[PDB]
This record gives sequence, structure tokens and C-alpha cells, in this order.
Amino acid sequence: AIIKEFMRFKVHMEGSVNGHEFEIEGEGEGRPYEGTQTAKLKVTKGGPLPFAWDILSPQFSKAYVKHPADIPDYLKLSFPEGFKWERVMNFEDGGVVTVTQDSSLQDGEFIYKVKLRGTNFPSDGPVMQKKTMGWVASSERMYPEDGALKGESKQRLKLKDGGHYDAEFWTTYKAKKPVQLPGAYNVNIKLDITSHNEDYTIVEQYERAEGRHS
Repeated sequence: AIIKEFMRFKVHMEGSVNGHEFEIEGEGEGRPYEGTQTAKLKVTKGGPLPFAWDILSPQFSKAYVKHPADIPDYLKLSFPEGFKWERVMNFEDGGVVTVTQDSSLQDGEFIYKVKLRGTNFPSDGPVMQKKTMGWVASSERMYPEDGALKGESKQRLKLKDGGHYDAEFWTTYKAKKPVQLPGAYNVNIKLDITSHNEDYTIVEQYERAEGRHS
């Protein structure tokens, strides 16, 4: 009804990483009930970015998660009003990214507003040196708490030297109206950079996400 089988979205992000300010504008589309989506991002200020694109890619859409019938789809149920989320990403070398986001529905399209602050990344580290090569497939553990939906997950970036660069994600998702929260469950996530230009000022992403029982 409100969330149709094919849905587009528009996303604006403003942020700074190690003090470098930037903006990104993107448009996306996907199949909310099949858990698939793609997005085309364009850097509109601060380009080219002097840091790894990978730290931004997870911020560009949980209305597109395939849920079984016995797990309440809290975030789809939040619409048309929508929801907000806030995220902490702690990286193993001290790098930190904090994100806040608002999701609404306007004229049949999702509208995403993102604010992002990355700090304390070592100048020598893989993020500021652009040595990351995408996220390994991951699983986010979901659980209700204090009237919100929370998720935590261990994440891992592949590196150019064959190594890995690990992070811990904490996110809180809060609907703008009281709708039904699920029990605990797992969301399996595959996030891919499907194409990009040389300086990563134009990037395309694909994500598949599906809720499964713990």
C-alpha cells in the first residue's frame, strides 16, 4: 500500500572526515520486499574526497530489508511518517564515525537526510590512505530496547595489501510513531560498490539485506 514493491529514494549527505567537509547527493531504487536496492551517488562538494569511500557506503536504507512474515517490519511500518537513526562506527585504529539520519516519504519517494562526522583517523591508516576494498558480508544483530530498534554488528573492510580492517557498528532506529517492535533477529547484509570513476566522485552501490531468525 504505502510501501510499494518498487520504490525510489533520494539521499543528501553532509559531513566531514578528519575535518574535510563534503556533500553528496544521490538517487536510488529497489524492491523493499525483496531486500534489494541500488544507488548512484555523486560528490557535490569537497570532491575528490581525501578518504576511503567505504566508510560512507553503509549510510546511503533499512526500509529495503526482506523480512519473514513472523518478524514485524518495524521500519516499513513507520511510514509514511518514517523514522530516524543514529550510528556509531568504532574502527580498530581509533577512527570514529558518528552518523544521524532522517527517513521520510514524500510524493511516493523515500527522502534520506544524512549527517556524518568522522574523526581521529590516523593520517597513515587505510581510511585516509584510501586502501580499503569494500565490506565483507556481515550480519547485524537486532533487538528492541527502550521503545526503539537497536542493531549491533562486527564489520570488516578488505584491504589492498590483502589484510583486513575491523570496526564495530552500533545503531539505534526509532520510528516517528509508535509501531510494533520485533523480537531479536539477524539481518544478513551484502554491500557492494558496483562501479565508480577514478577519484570516487561518482559511485554506484548495490545492497541485499534479509532478516533471518537468530
